[PDB]
Amino acid sequence: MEMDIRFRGDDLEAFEKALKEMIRQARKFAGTVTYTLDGNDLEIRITGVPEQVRKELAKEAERLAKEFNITVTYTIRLEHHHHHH
Repeated sequence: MEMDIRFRGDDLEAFEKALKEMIRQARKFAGTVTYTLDGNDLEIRITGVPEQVRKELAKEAERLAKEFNITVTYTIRLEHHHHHH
């Protein structure tokens, strides 16, 4: 299960601190943190996260967007499979 956390803000420091806090905790988990900064939007794709930690990371993303008053949009990449029955 992957997670795309897109931070969108006004000043660069908002991206810097928010991203660095994500990396800060993410190092404790076996998940690869990737990100792309396109114009004014930082798309952070964390590859390999468990649903229990998904809550903690997603909620701190909210927390970051609150203290920085910036925009945050996170797409949860669900593990899927075209079932038979």
